[PDB]
Amino acid sequence: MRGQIRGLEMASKNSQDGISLIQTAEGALTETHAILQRVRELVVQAGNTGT
Amino acid sequence: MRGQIRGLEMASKNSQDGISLIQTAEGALTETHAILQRVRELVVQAGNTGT
Repeated sequence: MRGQIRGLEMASKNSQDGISLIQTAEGALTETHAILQRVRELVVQAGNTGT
Repeated sequence: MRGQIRGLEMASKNSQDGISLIQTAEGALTETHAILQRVRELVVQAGNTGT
């Protein structure tokens, strides 16, 4: 019992920390995304400016 | 969504600037036109002056 219980608590802890990891990753991807949006803007403008 | 939206705004911007271009062009053509009218006048006069 106490084995499964203690390791369970550590498993939920582990889980919340895994969450935090992927939140960091996805925040980096939020700014990645922001830049790519900006690139798209610059390509639209680029397409008009091509002539 | 935000992709299409931002690029849309830039597309309307692009459009107004294309308008401004063709307005410049057509203003040059307005003065072009003015001169050609003047030439026509000079040809009419030329036709009388031919004799």
